[PDB]
Amino acid sequence: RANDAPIVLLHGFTGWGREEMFGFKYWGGVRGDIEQWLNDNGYRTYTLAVGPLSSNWDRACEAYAQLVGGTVDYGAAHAAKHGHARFGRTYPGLLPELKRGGRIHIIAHSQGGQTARMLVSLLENGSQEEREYAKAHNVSLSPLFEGGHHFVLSVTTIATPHDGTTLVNMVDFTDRFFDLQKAVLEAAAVASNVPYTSQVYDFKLDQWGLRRQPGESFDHYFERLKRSPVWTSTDTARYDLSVSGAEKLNQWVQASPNTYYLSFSTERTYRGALTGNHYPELGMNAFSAVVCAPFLGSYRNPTLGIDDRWLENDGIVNTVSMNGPKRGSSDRIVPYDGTLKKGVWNDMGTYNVDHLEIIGVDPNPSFDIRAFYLRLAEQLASLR
Amino acid sequence: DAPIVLLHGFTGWGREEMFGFKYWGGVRGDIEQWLNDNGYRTYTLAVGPLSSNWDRACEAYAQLVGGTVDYGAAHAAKHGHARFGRTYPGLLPELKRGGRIHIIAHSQGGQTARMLVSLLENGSQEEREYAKAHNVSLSPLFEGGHHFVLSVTTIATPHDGTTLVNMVDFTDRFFDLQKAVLEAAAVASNVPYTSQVYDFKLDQWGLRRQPGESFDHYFERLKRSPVWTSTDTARYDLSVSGAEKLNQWVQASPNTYYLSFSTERTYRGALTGNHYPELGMNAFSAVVCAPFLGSYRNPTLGIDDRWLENDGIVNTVSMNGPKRGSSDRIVPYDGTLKKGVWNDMGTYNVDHLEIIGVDPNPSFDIRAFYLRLAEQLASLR
Ligand SMILES: [Ca+2]
Ligand SMILES: [Ca+2]
Ligand SMILES: [Zn+2]
Ligand SMILES: [Zn+2]
Repeated sequence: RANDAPIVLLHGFTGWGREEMFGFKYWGGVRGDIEQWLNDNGYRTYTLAVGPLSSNWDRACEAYAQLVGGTVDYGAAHAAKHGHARFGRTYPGLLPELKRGGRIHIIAHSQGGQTARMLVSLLENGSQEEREYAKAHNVSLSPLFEGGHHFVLSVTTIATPHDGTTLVNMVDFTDRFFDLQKAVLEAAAVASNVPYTSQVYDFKLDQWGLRRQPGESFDHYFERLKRSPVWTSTDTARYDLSVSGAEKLNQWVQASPNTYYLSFSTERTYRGALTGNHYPELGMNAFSAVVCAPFLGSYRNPTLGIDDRWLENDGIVNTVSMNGPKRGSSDRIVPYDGTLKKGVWNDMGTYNVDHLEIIGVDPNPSFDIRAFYLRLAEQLASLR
Repeated sequence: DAPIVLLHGFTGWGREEMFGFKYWGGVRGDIEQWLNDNGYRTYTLAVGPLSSNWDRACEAYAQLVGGTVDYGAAHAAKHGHARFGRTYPGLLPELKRGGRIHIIAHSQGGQTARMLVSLLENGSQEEREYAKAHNVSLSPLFEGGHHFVLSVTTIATPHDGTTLVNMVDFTDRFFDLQKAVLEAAAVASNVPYTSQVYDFKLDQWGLRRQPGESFDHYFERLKRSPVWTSTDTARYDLSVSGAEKLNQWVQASPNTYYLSFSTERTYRGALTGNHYPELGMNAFSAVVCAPFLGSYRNPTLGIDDRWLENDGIVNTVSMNGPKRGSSDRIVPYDGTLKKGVWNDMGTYNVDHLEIIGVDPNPSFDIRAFYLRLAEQLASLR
């Protein structure tokens, strides 16, 4: 121990706030509540809750405002390009002292990892698209695009598609993605064919002008979300989750030399005897084992360099993708030797735990979830 | 300030259940949400609807302070169900060490909230003696000298029982009520649901709805089960003679403020004295219950004309405070809340289900009723 910085949890393409999903936690699922375990052991922990289906850009902006307070500013240039509100919601700020000079650790799961890397990237460097635009059109700029804000001491990514996931290429992907979404609903005891009055699981699509209406089931809403810009356009989680889009992301989102990056990879498959294809183990969450993993560990594509190294998977994301960014990237990934190195991806290795088990959404009695996150917190509680 | 704790009666369910249709607010919205947004620390219990006040008190205790539910070795030995129940994390563990709550209970809730105070305050000697005799642990609930309640508020509670239990076709009609309350949340009693929807919380009895089993079919099994056929049921405590037996040992503590809201939705016939439901009474009570409630006499039981004014569910005279087998004192509201007695807050022109929003009533300002009560309860902290 000798940094005191809070931990900040960050979900992926599925995820909600503490008040949401009737208290059923993204971080902990059926195992309990990970934020609470940490706080009770004296690691101060806060939870971010951004647009699950939105782009990493949108989510970083949302994430910044949630962190220091204010209205979400997606950028005038960006807003004009993609045709959506410049301005979002207002947040009181979890840590407004961070302007004056605190520090955070981000712990991020799934696509959260991409959004954490880009939050840090934008914090340090800004965007010269938004800078040039603002002076061109004589409007204001969110401090997020100025640069010189260095306040993230660590990004820890867990089961993140740094190079993408190959699931995106699946033939029925659009439909099966929203079935994943409905599965995670069921996991939380929430049904998709009933008009919940309460918002329950808010997708936070204020920018796009999309909300679930009174008397609208999730099935219906998702059926509308499929035909919408949040599934259709460039500016989406779907896009940044494909192998090509992660590629574009990687090309501009580099590791801050002032941040400690950590990666945890996941696996819940075994190699074939005569092939190299991967197959889901007994105990992989039902939805992934049936719908997703067969494709994930058989899909080969010589054009995109998708060979045997991509087949091992955690039921959702190709395991090789979680090391750190590689495709389109300059960053350096090193195996964990004992001392966590700065400005580089410290590969903490691979765990026999599926995309939903590591967060607790699917059970795994063999995997001690509490010990994994408490072990992590203490690694993070060592310093610069 | 003291947090506020909402407690349902012989029907009720936690916030996640009934697809988010709230027992406390029904069609009118979310009473607990209203109390939090107006800045009253407010929580919601979901104990077993059909279970006895003893059981549901033991559960409420564990939901509050944390732990695994212990029904008492003597109690369990005596009725033939599991001693230990669900393990809860706890809403307000601070109650063991300094804290305080305001209980607001509806319908049978008010029996439960009182039996919860009496147990905290004086324990149970029976369990205490049984523990010496059989080498078993005792729950803190049965020790005595815990006194963290502060206020109990009963809205429409059958403190002297309801006369409805005496109905000839009660078993079948009670569960029809249960399934009308299902229908008010847009839940169907014939749909073979897979989601839990409404957990009757009968672990101790070893009873559970089977997936793909309708409430129709489940409720048939429940009627033939010990949570309907035993002495240890909501049904027996709901009885006039079961309430009396409760009242004989569940006193009012000097250390707590009790508040009673009575409720009426009937008009008196000029000749007979019988009572008939007002227009706009929830259709089910109007048809199925109030005519009986309004006409049922039995002078062995002491069921006078006095008993005929009703809620639709409960007899109005049963609601101001325990009396049959009670020494609890009952004063009508003099402007200032007295301690260790029932403060009778009057009678309101609202159904048993309307008073919690499960059935419409435009002329009833339900949001203003409960906000008002909150202050009254905060005139204390
Ligand atoms: Ca599993
Ligand atoms: Ca009505
Ligand atoms: Zn955008
Ligand atoms: Zn019992």
